[PDB]
Amino acid sequence: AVGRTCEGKSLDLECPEGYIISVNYANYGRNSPGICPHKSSNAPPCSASSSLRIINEHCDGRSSCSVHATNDVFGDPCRGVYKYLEVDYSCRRDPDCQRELDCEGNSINMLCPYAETPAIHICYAMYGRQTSEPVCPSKSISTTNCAASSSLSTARSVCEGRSECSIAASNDVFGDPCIGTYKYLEIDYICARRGRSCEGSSLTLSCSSGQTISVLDAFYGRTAGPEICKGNAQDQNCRAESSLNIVQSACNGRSSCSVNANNNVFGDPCVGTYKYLEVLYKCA
Amino acid sequence: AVGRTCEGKSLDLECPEGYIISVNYANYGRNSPGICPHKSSNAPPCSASSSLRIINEHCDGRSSCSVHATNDVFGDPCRGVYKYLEVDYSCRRDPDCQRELDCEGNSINMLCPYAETPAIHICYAMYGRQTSEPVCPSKSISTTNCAASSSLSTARSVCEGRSECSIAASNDVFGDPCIGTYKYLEIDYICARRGRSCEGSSLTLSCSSGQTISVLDAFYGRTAGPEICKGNAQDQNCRAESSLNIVQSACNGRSSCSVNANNNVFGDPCVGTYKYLEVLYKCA
Ligand SMILES: C[C@@H]1O[C@@H](O)[C@H](O)[C@H](O)[C@H]1O
Ligand SMILES: C[C@@H]1O[C@@H](O)[C@H](O)[C@H](O)[C@H]1O
Ligand SMILES: C[C@@H]1O[C@@H](O)[C@H](O)[C@H](O)[C@H]1O
Ligand SMILES: C[C@@H]1O[C@@H](O)[C@H](O)[C@H](O)[C@H]1O
Ligand SMILES: C[C@@H]1O[C@@H](O)[C@H](O)[C@H](O)[C@H]1O
Ligand SMILES: C[C@@H]1O[C@@H](O)[C@H](O)[C@H](O)[C@H]1O
Repeated sequence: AVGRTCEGKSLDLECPEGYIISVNYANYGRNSPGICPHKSSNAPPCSASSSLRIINEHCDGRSSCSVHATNDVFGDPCRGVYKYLEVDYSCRRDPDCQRELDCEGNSINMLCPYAETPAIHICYAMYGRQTSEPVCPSKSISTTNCAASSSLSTARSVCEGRSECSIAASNDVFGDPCIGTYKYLEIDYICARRGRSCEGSSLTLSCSSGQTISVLDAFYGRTAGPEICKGNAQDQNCRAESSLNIVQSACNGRSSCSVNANNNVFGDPCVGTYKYLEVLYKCA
Repeated sequence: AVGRTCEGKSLDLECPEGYIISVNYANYGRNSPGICPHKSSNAPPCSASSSLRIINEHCDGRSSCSVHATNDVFGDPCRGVYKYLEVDYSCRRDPDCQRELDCEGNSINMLCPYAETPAIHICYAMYGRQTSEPVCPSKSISTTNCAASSSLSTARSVCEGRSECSIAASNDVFGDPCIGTYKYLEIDYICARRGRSCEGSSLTLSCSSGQTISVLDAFYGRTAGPEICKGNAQDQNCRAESSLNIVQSACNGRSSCSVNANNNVFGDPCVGTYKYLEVLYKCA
C-alpha cells in the first residue's frame, strides 16, 4: 500500500483489524515532478535520510498512525523545494504472536504463566471461515469469506489483560457470521508485560538490554472493580478514546517512558469514577 | 496472506504482478488439531526450527514459489505426528528498487551507468491511476482503480536488460486502460548484475563479501540477433518457460551458483535457434 501527502499536511496509514503496519519504504523529499506539483524546473532527487527510521518509530507495529510531513519532523533535505512524504507499507499479522486455531465447538485456552509477562494480548482474531481444505473440514461449507466483524473486539473483551483465558469457538460468543457454514476460530496472542498506575500518579514502562518498547494495548479509565486502584468504581466501561495512540506516541521505539495517569493527558472519560492507566506492552 | 498444506503435498504462494513475497511466519509441524486433522490425542506443539529459513530461501523475493511439505525438506520435528506447513506472507514492492513516477505525456528515463550493474530490471509497473490527490492532478479523472494489465510485461519488453531506457507514459505504449481519465506511469526499477552464457556452456553468478544472490529475471532462449552468441538467430521471441524459476531455485540465497545453458536443463524452446542463458540478479 502507498500513502502520499504534501509538505504541511499529515499522512494517515491504517490496517484492518488484527493487522499492524510494516513499513517497506519511506521518504520525505521529492523524487517525481508529478506528485504535489509546483513550478517549475526539476531539481536533483531529494530524500531525507531520517525518513525511514522516523516512520518506523511513528508507525511500525501500530494499527494506525498519523505523521506530519514537515521539516520540524524530518529536517529539510532540500531547501527551496516543495516536498512530499511517501510511504510504502504492508499490513501483517504480528509475527511475535503465537498462532492458534480450533474448529467450531472447541475452545482455545491461552495461558501466560510468567510473572514478568503475565497478561494476554490478543493480536488477531477471526471467527468464521477464510479458507477451505485443509482447515476444519466439513460438508457444511458454502463460503470462505466469512468473519464476525466483532471477532477481535469480542476476543479482547473476553481475554485482554488476563493471565488465563479460555474462549469458545462458538456462535454464543461471537454471533453467527455465516449461517450454514462450519466455522473456526483463529487467534494470534502474545503474553505481554503490564504496567498500571492509579490516576494522579505516573506509570513507567521499561525494557532492558538495549531493547525497545512496543505498546500493544492501553486504557486510561476503569474496567474493574475497586480491588484495582481503590476509589469510586461506578463506571467499569470506562476508556479514554485515543489512550493507545497517546501511549504509543509517548513510548514506542524507546527503552523507557513515563506517562501520567491523569485527565490533563487523556481527558476525563468518566467523571466521578476513580481511574487508572493500564498498559500492555512488549520489549524487542 | 496464509497458505497451508498437509505433509506430502506442495504449497504454492503467489503475489500479483510487480509484487514479491515477503515471509512473516513459517512452520512445518503441528500447532492445531483442526488443520490436516488425523487421530487422535493432541501432542505437544511441534515446530521445525528449520522452517522459516527454508521458506525464505525458497520464496523470499520471488513472485511465486512451490514448496514440498516433507521431512526431506525440513527434517522431522515430531516423529509419528502427521504434519502440515503453514506460511504467513505479504506481497510487497521490492524496497531495493528505485521508485519513479511521471504523469501521462511524460517519459521516465532510466539509466544504469555502472559496468558491474549495467542492466535495467523493472520491478513494478502501473500505467493508469491508483490514487487521486496529490498525484498528477487533473479535472479529467473518474477512477482510481485503473491499470493496464500489460503494464509490467510492456515495461519489461521495452526496457529489461538495457543500460538505458526511456519509456513514455502513453496510450501508444500501454494501451488506454481508462478512457477519459488522466493517467500516470509508476515504475520501480533496479540496476542489476548480468550474466550470460551461450548454449552449450555454463554460467556462473557470484556475490562477494558474504552477500547472497537474488535472481530477478532470466531466460534461456534468444531475444537478440546474432551479435549475441553468434549462431542461428531465426527465433528472437524465444524463452523457455520456467527459466526464472529454475535459476531462482538453483541460485537464490547462495553466494555462488553455476547453471548450464542447455536443453537438458530448460527444454528446447526454439529448435534450430542457437540459444543462450541471460540472467539479471542482485547481491544483498
Ligand atoms: C518551498 C519551501 O522552501 C523553503 O521555505 C523550505 O525549504 C520549505 O520546506 C519549502 O517547501
Ligand atoms: C453447519 C452449521 O450450520 C448452522 O447451524 C450454524 O451456522 C452452525 O454454526 C454451523 O456449524
Ligand atoms: C473520583 C474523581 O471524580 C472527579 O474529580 C474526576 O472525574 C476525577 O477524575 C475522579 O478521579
Ligand atoms: C505419521 C507419520 O509418522 C512418521 O511416519 C513420520 O513422522 C511422518 O512424518 C508422519 O506423518
Ligand atoms: C483525459 C484524457 O481522456 C482520454 O482522451 C484519454 O483516455 C487520455 O488518455 C486521457 O488523458
Ligand atoms: C542450432 C541448434 O539447433 C538444434 O540442434 C537445437 O535446437 C539446438 O538447441 C540449437 O542450438
